[PDB]
Amino acid sequence: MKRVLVVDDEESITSSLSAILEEEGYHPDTAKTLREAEKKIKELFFPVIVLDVWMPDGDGVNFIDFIKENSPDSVVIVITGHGSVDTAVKAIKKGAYEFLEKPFSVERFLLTIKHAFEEYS
Repeated sequence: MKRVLVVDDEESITSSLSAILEEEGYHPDTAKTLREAEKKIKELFFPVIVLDVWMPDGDGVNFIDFIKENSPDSVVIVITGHGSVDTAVKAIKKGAYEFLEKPFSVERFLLTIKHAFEEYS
């Protein structure tokens, strides 16, 4: 009964994520943008949402609301390895679960995930 959502503008799955979720035994769904995610989030009650910020063209801060708009009980970790610390604060202080300080492996994201589902058993 574990399912998480991954949003990123590069490759199908997020590097280091697949192997991870595969070790934990979750049901992760990866998107390709904010439009692709919104759709997947406009129907699928994704418990945990993880947005990336590779090199898209649809912003992200403004999206943090959409997630809480139709998913106030879900989670929003939002992790990436390309941007700036000023991006974290520009999302975590809007309804997220704090920027995961451990990109290119999302190993720490793994530990947080558990707690992320705590809000939805």
